[PDB]
Amino acid sequence: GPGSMYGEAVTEQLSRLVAGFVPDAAGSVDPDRTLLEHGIDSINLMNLRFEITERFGRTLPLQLLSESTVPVLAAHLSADRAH
Ligand SMILES: *P(=O)(O)OCC(C)(C)[C@@H](O)C(=O)NCCC(=O)NCCS
Repeated sequence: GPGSMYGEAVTEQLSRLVAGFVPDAAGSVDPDRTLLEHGIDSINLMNLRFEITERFGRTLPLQLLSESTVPVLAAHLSADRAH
């Protein structure tokens, strides 16, 4: 009808989080590359895993985190509604 509500996106919330864990001179994460392509070491993948646990109530293995991109990880987190 005349009223509408757009809502927030999980891909943005994980994107701006992962942009805080890239160890290279990169200023932001590229969505078409993996966390292993950004070169994120196990310590920072475990810090990302803990932040995702606190923010979404979800936990994922380092073997998935290294092989996955930002949209692929966001699709696993977005598998149930929270709003
Ligand atoms: P990364 O997985 O290369 O780990 C580097 C480390 C400095 C944290 C090192 O102490 C280590 O090998 N820890 C064990 C990491 C682990 O068990 N990961 C889960 C399987 S990918």
